[PDB]
Formats: sequence, structure tokens, C-alpha cells
Amino acid sequence: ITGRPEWIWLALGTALMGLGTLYFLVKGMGVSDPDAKKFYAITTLVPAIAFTMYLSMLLGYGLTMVPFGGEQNPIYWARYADWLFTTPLLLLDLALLVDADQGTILALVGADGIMIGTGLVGALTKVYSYRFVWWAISTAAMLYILYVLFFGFTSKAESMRPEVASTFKVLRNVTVVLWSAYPVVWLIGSEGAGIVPLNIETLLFMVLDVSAKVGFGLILLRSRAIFGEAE
Amino acid sequence: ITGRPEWIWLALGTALMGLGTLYFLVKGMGVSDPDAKKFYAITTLVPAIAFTMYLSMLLGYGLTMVPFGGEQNPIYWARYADWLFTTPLLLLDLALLVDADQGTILALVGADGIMIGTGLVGALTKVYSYRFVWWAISTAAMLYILYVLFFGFTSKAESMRPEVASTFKVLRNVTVVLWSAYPVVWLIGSEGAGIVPLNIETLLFMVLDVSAKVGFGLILLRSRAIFGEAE
Amino acid sequence: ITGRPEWIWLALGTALMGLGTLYFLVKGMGVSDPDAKKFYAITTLVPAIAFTMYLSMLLGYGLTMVPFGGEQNPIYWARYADWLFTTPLLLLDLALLVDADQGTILALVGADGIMIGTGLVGALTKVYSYRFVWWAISTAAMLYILYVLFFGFTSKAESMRPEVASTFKVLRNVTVVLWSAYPVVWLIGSEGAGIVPLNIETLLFMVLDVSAKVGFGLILLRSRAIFGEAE
Ligand SMILES: CC(C)CCC[C@@H](C)CCC[C@@H](C)CCC[C@@H](C)CCOC[C@@H](CO)OCC[C@H](C)CCC[C@H](C)CCC[C@H](C)CCCC(C)C
Ligand SMILES: CC(C)CCC[C@@H](C)CCC[C@@H](C)CCC[C@@H](C)CCOC[C@@H](CO)OCC[C@H](C)CCC[C@H](C)CCC[C@H](C)CCCC(C)C
Ligand SMILES: CC(C)CCC[C@@H](C)CCC[C@@H](C)CCC[C@@H](C)CCOC[C@@H](CO)OCC[C@H](C)CCC[C@H](C)CCC[C@H](C)CCCC(C)C
Ligand SMILES: *C/C=C(C)/C=C/C=C(C)/C=C/C1=C(C)CCCC1(C)C
Ligand SMILES: *C/C=C(C)/C=C/C=C(C)/C=C/C1=C(C)CCCC1(C)C
Ligand SMILES: *C/C=C(C)/C=C/C=C(C)/C=C/C1=C(C)CCCC1(C)C
Ligand SMILES: CCCCCCCCCCCCCCC
Ligand SMILES: CCCCCCCCCCCCCC
Ligand SMILES: CCCCCCCCCCCCCC
Ligand SMILES: CCCCCCCCCCCCCC
Ligand SMILES: CCCCCCCCCCCCC
Ligand SMILES: CCCCCCCCCCCCC
Ligand SMILES: CCCCCCCCCCCCC
Ligand SMILES: CCCCCCCCCCC
Ligand SMILES: CCCCCCCCCCC
Ligand SMILES: CCCCCCCCCCC
Ligand SMILES: CCCCCCCCCCC
Ligand SMILES: CCCCCCCCCCC
Ligand SMILES: CCCCCCCCCCC
Ligand SMILES: CCCCCCCCCC
Ligand SMILES: CCCCCCCCCC
Ligand SMILES: CCCCCCCCCC
Ligand SMILES: CCCCCCCCC
Ligand SMILES: CCCCCCCCC
Ligand SMILES: CCCCCCCCC
Ligand SMILES: CCCCCCCC
Ligand SMILES: CCCCCCCC
Ligand SMILES: CCCCCCCC
Ligand SMILES: CCCCCCCC
Ligand SMILES: CCCCCCCC
Ligand SMILES: CCCCCCCC
Ligand SMILES: CCCCCCCC
Ligand SMILES: CCCCCCCC
Ligand SMILES: CCCCCCCC
Ligand SMILES: CCCCCCC
Repeated sequence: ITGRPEWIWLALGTALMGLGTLYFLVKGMGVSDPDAKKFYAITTLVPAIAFTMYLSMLLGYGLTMVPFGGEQNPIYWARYADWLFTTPLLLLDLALLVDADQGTILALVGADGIMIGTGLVGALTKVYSYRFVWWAISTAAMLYILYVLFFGFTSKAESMRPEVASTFKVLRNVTVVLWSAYPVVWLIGSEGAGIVPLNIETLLFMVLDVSAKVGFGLILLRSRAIFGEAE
Repeated sequence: ITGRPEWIWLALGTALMGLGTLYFLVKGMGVSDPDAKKFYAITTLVPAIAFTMYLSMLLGYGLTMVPFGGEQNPIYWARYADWLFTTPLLLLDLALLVDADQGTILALVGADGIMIGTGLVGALTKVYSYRFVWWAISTAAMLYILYVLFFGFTSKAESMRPEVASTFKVLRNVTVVLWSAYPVVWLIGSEGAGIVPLNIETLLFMVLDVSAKVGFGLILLRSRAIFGEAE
Repeated sequence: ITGRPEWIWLALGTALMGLGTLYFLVKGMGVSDPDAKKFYAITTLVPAIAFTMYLSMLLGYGLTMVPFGGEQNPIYWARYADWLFTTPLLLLDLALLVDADQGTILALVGADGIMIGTGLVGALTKVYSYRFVWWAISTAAMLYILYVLFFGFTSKAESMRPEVASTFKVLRNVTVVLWSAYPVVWLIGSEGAGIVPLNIETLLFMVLDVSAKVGFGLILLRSRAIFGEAE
């Protein structure tokens, strides 16, 4: 385990997702409101899944070697298994907040699936130049998601409760900034151009992941917006 | 096929899931009620999926060799492919019975996914001691599911029709007893401590599977609880 | 890339799915109706997914070699990854058109999953004779889907708006004819009996895919049936 310099960030990531999971689980114990239960369910599942996949990376299961550039390159494939489930869940949190129509939810989740799936293919592609073709397609899918979060959702929120509008706005901004960093880290890290070494890359992803999941969740679950308006 | 002593239980399992599938399909032919159609759909799909995966194990496709303990260990991975889809379907049957809120359904299905996914990782893990780490996490996810089935669902059922309350109670009890045996069999069988040989392990899983799927389905689909109250 | 004679059909397929995707995306820009948004979302996702998987086949990622018949046989596994997601989406388009009950939708999607999953197992099976066992099970699942599209849906459509009835009828007929060709092509092509060479097989699948996705989508998205009745 300790033979990989990035182990420390995997261990920290595992611990923080674990602690985040336990905290949200305990916090959601005293919740009977059906709307709030949905948000607690979605939001607690996110670090729970991330916990399992961080642990899989820490123990070495979620790592494979991919030959490109005439080298055996360590690729943590478990990230994509995580993101495949957790990024649509995060989008669902946002979509449910603003009472998105079903068509838009399907568009988001579908685009997200394409984003992660093509990122995975890019990560495992042995022809070096083609890795960036997949990166570009995945990034286009991300750009679509970001467009919808801004020019389909933000104007929907203004027509809703002020607490849901303000909470959505914060979470939207957090999401757009944090999510946009991922293709950059991939591009310059071990999966892409290889300018940033894997240990630093792992640190960067860990900071992004904890912020995008536990940070996000802390903001969401402390908000009154997740409760139905009741007396 | 006959070169594996466990083939007989795989063959029997295949036949019983097949027959179970055909029986539920025929039985559901004369059903127009929209609620009953949901239960027939869910409940017929369960042995249909199990049929395909038993057949895959029988024909040898759903088997791989995993090196641990300095041995090549036969691991039937197809079980997890089965359970990944059939256990949430079984939980959906229960959840729909008691008209569970969406948040609770998501919690159940999500926990179930974690249960099966981590069981799969445990099954394929090459570091012997780590297999039991995954077993423990999976078992914790199972315990969460069982907690919800008792302390989130049972009190919901009492507020519903007597036929749905009584049927849920029976199916809940069947589910908790049968499902709890699976981590025990895994732990002592070829995936875990290796005390019980694979042929007996396969027998045990076959008895559990047929009971948890066809047995469960027979109880559910004979009940009046799957029909909306109509005149 | 050009080393495989079928590359031309993969390239054409990629281009046509890409163009189809862009066309539906642009066309759906000026849509606010919640019902129409659902259909645009579903129908645009279908060629988008197919685009990615055609590209994966073109670049060689979505190809593996399967030993059977004492030969190394090129099997494009990416087709199943495509179909796993796009065929239920296509069925959802049809089901939503006729306002299918949830039980029937689950039956369709479930049968479809079995159809594609067993086709995949058949495609990767190393025992030649067993490949056709999987083909038969998959074809039985297809026959179930076709039965439901005719003897569960058609009589539902007649009870609905004339525009939805007529559009459903056309799309149903297109779907039944086109989908039925797939098991035939598989059976006689490289996955099955090997009578038709892979380059021609790839052409046939490309024509079917573009017709079943872009052709289908063009018919659906030009129809008034995807809009709620409004003044
Ligand atoms: C609505 C939305 C959800 C839509 C989703 C968008 C989605 C279509 C985007 C593309 C997803 C697709 C790329 C997933 C591919 C998974 C693949 C990387 C798994 C690894 O297999 C790749 C090679 C080794 O590199 O296997 C060696 C060859 C082996 C023989 C491989 C054979 C097994 C195949 C992998 C079977 C395909 C199953 C499905 C791809 C499962 C989906 C997995 C998940 C990652 C989407
Ligand atoms: C809401 C709920 C549904 C949440 C679900 C909870 C879920 C997160 C729990 C964990 C699921 C995750 C462990 C699934 C892992 C699948 C993996 C075992 C497949 C086999 O690949 C493992 C190694 C060989 O041992 O592959 C050799 C290396 C290869 C290069 C592997 C690369 C391909 C990757 C497998 C791509 C990942 C795709 C997804 C994991 C598909 C999910 C499969 C299913 C089993 C969940
Ligand atoms: C409600 C509906 C959706 C129901 C769906 C119906 C469905 C049950 C029908 C059967 C699906 C099932 C056959 C999928 C099998 C995927 C499998 C082909 C992936 C490739 O792995 C096969 C072998 C190499 O040939 O791997 C070499 C051995 C490796 C060690 C394999 C270990 C990893 C396993 C693949 C883990 C299983 C994960 C799930 C099968 C993911 C589903 C993938 C998708 C194709 C259904
Ligand atoms: C909790 C984890 C999160 C929120 C991860 C989000 C990941 C992304 C937004 C990844 C995007 C990528 C691209 C846009 C292209 C390059 C490859 C990816 C997958 C890193
Ligand atoms: C129809 C099949 C059923 C109902 C199978 C259920 C399986 C489980 C409840 C399995 C649980 C496991 C654990 C709790 C940890 C050990 C590994 C598993 C996957 C066997
Ligand atoms: C857009 C792609 C479409 C509509 C593909 C549809 C594919 C099928 C209907 C495939 C059916 C098969 C069988 C019925 C058995 C043989 C194997 C398959 C998977 C080709
Ligand atoms: C979106 C964040 C991308 C910026 C990443 C900056 C990382 C700087 C770390 C120094 C690079 C290490 C190179 C020498 C080993
Ligand atoms: C490929 C995995 C996609 C599924 C991710 C799980 C989250 C799905 C959320 C469903 C949103 C509801 C749409 C109507
Ligand atoms: C990883 C596979 C999970 C999907 C299993 C299929 C059953 C899902 C049931 C969905 C329940 C509805 C939730 C609102
Ligand atoms: C194995 C992949 C199955 C999921 C395919 C995605 C489409 C699912 C459509 C869901 C229909 C809604 C059912 C209530
Ligand atoms: C085009 C949609 C406008 C809002 C999205 C902001 C785009 C941020 C660019 C991210 C950079 C990724 C490499
Ligand atoms: C803690 C929830 C109470 C109901 C669940 C019963 C737990 C049964 C233990 C199963 C043993 C698994 C090894
Ligand atoms: C049995 C359902 C009647 C409508 C389905 C038509 C069946 C077409 C046969 C397709 C041939 C596949 C090999
Ligand atoms: C070896 C790198 C070759 C450059 C490939 C860049 C492709 C990026 C695609 C963006 C449209
Ligand atoms: C393929 C990238 C798409 C980003 C621009 C958005 C196009 C308009 C979409 C309107 C729903
Ligand atoms: C070789 C066996 C070593 C014991 C591992 C047991 C781990 C179980 C984890 C329960 C918390
Ligand atoms: C991680 C195992 C959880 C089992 C105990 C239940 C904790 C309380 C959950 C309340 C929804
Ligand atoms: C080598 C071919 C052997 C014939 C197998 C055909 C099986 C088809 C199953 C249809 C019930
Ligand atoms: C297993 C093939 C099934 C095709 C015939 C349909 C049987 C009746 C189903 C009624 C819903
Ligand atoms: C509750 C604390 C969870 C921490 C477990 C994972 C940390 C890795 C330690 C090596
Ligand atoms: C309808 C009977 C189904 C039995 C087929 C599978 C049994 C295995 C026989 C070797
Ligand atoms: C918009 C045009 C998309 C075409 C890209 C794929 C075609 C393959 C060219 C070799
Ligand atoms: C992106 C950083 C999130 C900060 C989380 C703090 C939560 C305090 C309520
Ligand atoms: C767990 C055993 C189930 C027994 C099924 C019998 C069904 C008869 C109605
Ligand atoms: C199966 C062929 C479909 C033809 C599509 C033409 C669409 C024109 C409206
Ligand atoms: C990590 C355990 C949380 C302790 C309770 C915090 C207040 C809800
Ligand atoms: C007005 C909301 C600002 C949130 C920005 C957070 C950036 C990490
Ligand atoms: C809208 C601001 C996005 C900032 C992107 C930063 C990526 C590191
Ligand atoms: C396995 C075939 C079932 C025969 C009909 C049973 C009575 C519905
Ligand atoms: C009161 C219901 C009892 C059911 C127990 C079944 C145990 C297998
Ligand atoms: C509530 C009783 C559970 C019994 C567990 C038996 C496991 C073999
Ligand atoms: C492929 C681009 C489509 C151009 C607009 C067509 C009319 C909606
Ligand atoms: C009456 C609808 C006829 C459609 C047939 C299309 C065959 C490809
Ligand atoms: C209902 C007519 C089906 C035609 C099947 C054609 C397959 C090539
Ligand atoms: C909570 C489980 C953590 C396992 C870490 C083992 C190194």
C-alpha cells in the first residue's frame, strides 16, 4: 500500500468520505419529511460510493496499467466507477431542488453518462493521440451539462421559493467551478499530457472530490430548501 | 460441464428458475390491473435474470479463476451480475407493497448496490485478508437494508390495508432470514474461509436463490395485496 | 484504422450518428413543452450514444478477439454497450407515446436488457455451439418485446389521440421490421454461422442502426404527437 507515493491522499480521501458518509447518515436520522428524505438519501449515497472506490484505490484493486507512450501507465479506473454513479446523483440533487422537468433530468443524466463513459474510454485508450479525442468529446458533454445548469435551471429557480433559489445558486456555482477543474487535471496529469505527477494529481482529485461531495452536501443538507414548505 | 461436481446444482438451479419464470409469465397473462402488472413485471423478471445467470454458470461462462492463498480459486462471478439486478427488484416489490417514499426506495436500492458491488470486489480481490474487509462493508450495507425493512417499513405497513400489511410482514420475514444466510455462506465457502467446499456452497446458494426468488414470488403473486382495491 | 475493410462503414456510421445527433439537438432548442422535451431528450441521446460507440469501433477500442472454431474472431463488443442503453431508450419513446403503464414499461425494459445481455454473452462465448443457445434465449426475449408492442400497445394507442395512434403505428412497424433483422444478421454473420463476411455484416448493421435511430427519430420528432394537446 505504502509503496505508492499517492497512498497518503487515497487514505485521506477514504477517511474523509467515510466520515462524511457517517455524518450525513446520523444527521438524516431525525428526518420524516418526504422531500428531505430524498435529498438525504441522494446526498448520503454520494460519499458512501466514493468511500468504497477510494478504498478500492487505496488497496490497489481500482488500479490498472495501461500501455501508452511506450510505458506502463498507472490508471486508477475506480474513479470512473465512482463518478458514473455519483455525478448523476449530484445532478439529481440540483435537478430536484429546482423541480426540473423529466426531459431535462434525462438530458442531464444522459449527458453525464456520456461524459464519464467517454472519460473512461479515454483513460483506457492505448493510442496516445486518441486519448485526447475522447477527452474532447467528454468535455463537450460537460459543457452541455454546464449550459443546462445555467440556461435551463437558473431561470427556473427564480420562479421558485427564495430559499431554493438561493441554495441552488450557491450549489450551481460550486458545481460549475469544481467540475470544470476535473478535465484540466486529467489533461495535465497522468491520464493525459503527464506534466503533473500522479501523486500530485491524486491530491488534486481528492481535494476536488471531497469538496464536490462532502462540501456540496454540507451546504445542501444545512439548507431549509430541502424541506417542503410546512407549518 | 459435468467435470465440475457442482454442475448438478447449477443445472437444477437453472431448471427451477426457468420453470419459475414460465409459471409467473403464464400466471400474469390474465392481469389487467395496473398495480398487479407492476408486481408481475418485477417478480417475473427476477427468476428470468437468475435463469440466464445460472445458465451462464452451468455452461462455464460465469466462472473465473482468482489467485489467492497461493491457489487458483474458482469464483462464480455471474452470481453478482444476477444479484446486482435481482436484489433491487426484490426490494422494489417490498417497497411498492408498502408505498414507500421515493427517498427510502433510493436509500434501499443504493445500499443494495453497494452491498452487491462490494461483495463483487471482495470476490475478485487477490489479497486474501482484504476480501474480508469488503465482506464487512457489504455486510454493513446489508444490515442497513435490514434495519430499514424493519424500522422504516413495518410501521408504514400497519397504516395500510390489512392484506398488504400481512403479506408484507410474511415477505419481510422471509427476506430477512434468507438474505442473512448469504454472507454466512460466502464467509465459510470458497470465496472466504474455504471451510465448506464449492459443491456444497453451490447447493446452499441454489436453495437460497430459489427460495428467495421463486418462493418469495409464489407468496407475493398469490396475494390479494398486489391488486388495487376495486369493486 | 484503414487496415480493417469494414472501417468505411464504421466511419460512415460515426458520421451519420454524429450528424443525426447535432440535427436533433439543434431542432430541440426551440422546445419548451414538457412532453416534447422528454421525447427530444430520449431521441437525441440515442444517436449520441451510438456516435460514441461507432467511434470506439472505428478507432479499434470497441473490438476484441474471441477464440472459437479454432480461429481468432473479431467481435465488436461495443455494439452491445450501445444497444444496452439505446434500445431501452427507443422502447421508452414508444411506451411514452402511448402512455404505457409502469408495469409494462418495466417488462419491456427488463426483457430488452435480457435480450442485449444474452446477446453479449453469446457474442463472447468460446464454445461455438453454446453461442446459439444464447442467440435463442435473446431472440425469445425479442419476441416477447415484439408481442407486447403489438398485443399490449396497439390497442392502447387506439384509445388515445389520433396523432399519437398514427405515429405510434408507423414507429411500431418500423421498429418491428428493423429490429427483427438484427438476430438474422448476427446469426449469419461473424458472430454466428460466418456465412456473411464482417465487412458486409458491418454495412448491414450500419444501415439498420441509422434507420432504427436517426430514421426513427426523424419520424418521431416531426410528429405533433410528441406535444401535449395545447391551445
Ligand atoms: C443513459 C446514459 C447512461 C448513457 C451512457 C453513455 C455511455 C453509452 C457512454 C459510453 C459507455 C461505454 C464506453 C462503457 C464502456 C465500458 C468499458 C470501458 C469497460 C471496460 O472494457 C474495455 C476493454 C478493456 O479496455 O475490455 C476488453 C474487452 C472486453 C471483452 C469487454 C466486453 C464487455 C463490455 C464492456 C460489455 C459492455 C457493457 C456496458 C458497457 C456496461 C456499461 C459500463 C459503464 C462504464 C457505462
Ligand atoms: C446507486 C447504486 C447503483 C450505487 C452502486 C454502488 C457501487 C458504487 C458499488 C461499487 C461498484 C463497483 C465496485 C463495480 C466494480 C465492477 C468491477 C468489479 C468489474 C470488474 O473489473 C475489475 C477488474 C478485475 O478484477 O478489472 C480489471 C481492470 C479493468 C481495466 C476494469 C476497467 C473497467 C471498469 C470496471 C469500469 C467501471 C464501470 C462500472 C464499475 C460499471 C458498474 C458494474 C457493476 C458491478 C456495478
Ligand atoms: C432489469 C434489466 C437491466 C436486467 C438486465 C438483464 C441482464 C441480467 C442480462 C445479463 C447481463 C449479463 C450477462 C452481463 C454480463 C457482462 C459481461 C459480459 C461483461 C464481460 O465479462 C465477461 C468475461 C469475459 O468474457 O469477463 C471475464 C471475467 C471477469 C472477472 C468478469 C467479472 C466482472 C463482472 C462482469 C461483473 C458483473 C457486472 C454486471 C454484469 C454489469 C452489467 C453489464 C451489462 C452488460 C448488463
Ligand atoms: C464526485 C466526483 C465528481 C463531481 C467528478 C466529476 C468529474 C468530471 C466533471 C469529469 C470530467 C472529465 C472530462 C470533462 C473530460 C476528461 C475526463 C473527465 C472524466 C475527468
Ligand atoms: C436472489 C438472490 C439474492 C436474494 C441474493 C442476496 C444476496 C445477498 C444478501 C448477499 C450478501 C453478501 C454480503 C452481505 C457480504 C458477503 C457477500 C454477499 C454479496 C454474499
Ligand atoms: C439502435 C440499435 C438497435 C435498435 C439494435 C437492436 C438490436 C437487436 C434487436 C438485437 C437482437 C439480437 C437478438 C434478438 C439475438 C441475437 C443477438 C442480437 C443482440 C443481435
Ligand atoms: C485546475 C488546477 C490545475 C493547476 C495544477 C497546478 C499544480 C501545480 C503543482 C506543481 C506541478 C508539479 C510539477 C513539478 C513536479
Ligand atoms: C449509467 C448509470 C446511470 C444511473 C445513475 C444512477 C442515478 C440515476 C438517477 C435517475 C434520475 C431519474 C430520471 C427520471
Ligand atoms: C446498479 C443497478 C441498479 C438498478 C437496478 C434495477 C432496479 C432499479 C429499481 C428502481 C427503483 C425506482 C427508484 C425510484
Ligand atoms: C441495463 C441498462 C438499463 C437502463 C437503460 C436506461 C433506460 C431506462 C429507462 C427507464 C424507463 C423508466 C421505467 C419506469
Ligand atoms: C458554455 C456554457 C457556459 C457555462 C459553462 C462554463 C464553461 C467553463 C469552461 C470549463 C473549461 C473546461 C476545460
Ligand atoms: C440491525 C437491524 C436489525 C434487523 C437485522 C437483523 C440482523 C441479522 C444479522 C445477520 C447476520 C449477518 C452475518
Ligand atoms: C410473436 C409476436 C408477433 C409479432 C412479432 C413478429 C415476429 C417476427 C419474427 C422475427 C424473426 C426473428 C428471427
Ligand atoms: C499526440 C497529441 C495529438 C493531438 C490530438 C489532439 C486532439 C484533440 C481533439 C480536439 C478537437
Ligand atoms: C455539444 C455541445 C453543446 C453545448 C452548446 C449547447 C447547444 C444548445 C443546446 C440547447 C439545449
Ligand atoms: C487473513 C484474515 C485476516 C483478518 C481480516 C478480518 C477483517 C474483517 C474486518 C471486520 C472489521
Ligand atoms: C452502517 C450501518 C448502519 C446500520 C445502523 C442504522 C443507522 C441508523 C440509520 C437510520 C436511517
Ligand atoms: C454447432 C451448432 C450446434 C447447434 C446448436 C443450435 C442451438 C440452437 C438452440 C435453439 C433451441
Ligand atoms: C418467452 C417468449 C414469450 C412470447 C409469447 C408471449 C407469452 C405471453 C405473454 C403475455 C404477457
Ligand atoms: C472512520 C474512519 C475511517 C477511516 C478508514 C480509512 C482510513 C485509512 C486508514 C489507513
Ligand atoms: C423448461 C426446462 C428448462 C431446463 C433447462 C435447463 C436445465 C439444464 C438441463 C441440463
Ligand atoms: C460532423 C462530422 C462528424 C464526422 C466525424 C466522424 C467521421 C469519421 C471521419 C474519419
Ligand atoms: C466548496 C467548499 C465547500 C465548503 C463547505 C463548508 C460547509 C459549511 C456549511
Ligand atoms: C421460503 C419458502 C417459500 C415457500 C413458498 C411456498 C409458496 C406456496 C404458496
Ligand atoms: C426506416 C426509414 C426511415 C425513413 C426516415 C425518413 C424521415 C423523413 C421524415
Ligand atoms: C460522525 C458522527 C456525527 C455525530 C453527530 C453529529 C451531530 C448530528
Ligand atoms: C454566490 C455563491 C458563491 C459561491 C462560490 C463558491 C466558489 C467555490
Ligand atoms: C465559471 C468559472 C469556472 C472556473 C473554472 C476554474 C477551473 C479550474
Ligand atoms: C409452467 C406452465 C404453467 C401452466 C399454467 C399454470 C396455471 C396458471
Ligand atoms: C409470520 C411470518 C412467518 C414467516 C417465516 C418464514 C421463515 C422462512
Ligand atoms: C431474524 C432471524 C435471522 C436469522 C438468520 C439466519 C441466518 C442463517
Ligand atoms: C446540423 C445542423 C442543423 C441546422 C439547422 C436545421 C434546421 C433546424
Ligand atoms: C403504415 C406504416 C408503414 C410503415 C412501414 C415501414 C417499413 C420500413
Ligand atoms: C412483421 C414483418 C417482419 C419482417 C422481418 C424482416 C426481417 C429481415
Ligand atoms: C473502514 C474500513 C477501512 C479498511 C482500511 C484497511 C486498510
